[PDB]
Amino acid sequence: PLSDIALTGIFEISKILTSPARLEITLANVVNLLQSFLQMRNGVVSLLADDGVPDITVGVGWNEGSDNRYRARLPQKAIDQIVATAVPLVADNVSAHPMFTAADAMALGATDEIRVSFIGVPIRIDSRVVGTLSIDRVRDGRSHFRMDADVRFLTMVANLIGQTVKLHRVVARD
Amino acid sequence: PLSDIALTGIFEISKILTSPARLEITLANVVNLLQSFLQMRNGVVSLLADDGVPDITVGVGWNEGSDNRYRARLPQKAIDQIVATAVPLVADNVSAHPMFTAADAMALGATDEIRVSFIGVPIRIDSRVVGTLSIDRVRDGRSHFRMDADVRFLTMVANLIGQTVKLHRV
Repeated sequence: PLSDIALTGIFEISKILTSPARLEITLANVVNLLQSFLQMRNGVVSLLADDGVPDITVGVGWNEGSDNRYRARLPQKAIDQIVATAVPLVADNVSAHPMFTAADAMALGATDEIRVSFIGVPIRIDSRVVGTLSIDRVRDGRSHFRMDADVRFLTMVANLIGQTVKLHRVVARD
Repeated sequence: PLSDIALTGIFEISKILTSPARLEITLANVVNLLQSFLQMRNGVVSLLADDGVPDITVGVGWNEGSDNRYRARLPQKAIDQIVATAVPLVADNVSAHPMFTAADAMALGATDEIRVSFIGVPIRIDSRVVGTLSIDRVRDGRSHFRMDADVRFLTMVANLIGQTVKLHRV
């Protein structure tokens, strides 16, 4: 059952967020889990300073100082929309979508032959949007992953990540 | 269908935990949801200060100042066990569980006819148990499978509560 696997995934994610470790290590383990467990590929936690300048960017396999490698994979128009609107964004086919340039689709693995869907949700801290959590899926003869379920699940993960981020920011700032 | 309901519950719990509010208001909304939505009844959050102080106790239907009434319901020895052990305590039958006095069992509603199950779970912050999350009910014949699933669910909720509590304390 997809719900059984998703219940185990959020159970494991809850453990990860409570384990004391460097924020980037926590966020890395989370998106690693979204991929290996729920087949959500290229999961990226993008965090921004208050002036919209990148703070940290971490995706699957993050090592120290690799932030740019993951930021070079984000479709900035779509991410800008999510940040500016505080509403999730979905594209069934990023190769044929207004908010995705030719470069956006290439970076996300999309071609004229391979249909790639994008799903991004906002990360919020006290009504302010501080970043994005985004994934993509390749539409082949995989399971029938409903985009609305992904949006719900990622919105839940984003909420918890925002608390983890506020925790780290409150700590460092004192 | 079991996991769908739980998924919705943890989804809603996540929004409650991340909505700005009084700490006590947050914890009361969580246990209110656990009871009304997931039928995990009589939920109590008890947080210890570093000297072991009770410091905050909030259960279903909490009103300002009512902490001591919820703590009166909790079997302190079992709480002592969970804190030192960082492991769930499942008291399938509190009248026969060795960590429960007769007074502890009766306070949970146990009688010579009625019987009561108790499940307690550690709330950890930085490898240290700062409190417990517990539920209780009239005993039923749940499968060991769903008993474990309920324990897994409350462990998850307690993990997230700990993150919320640490945030409030800093």
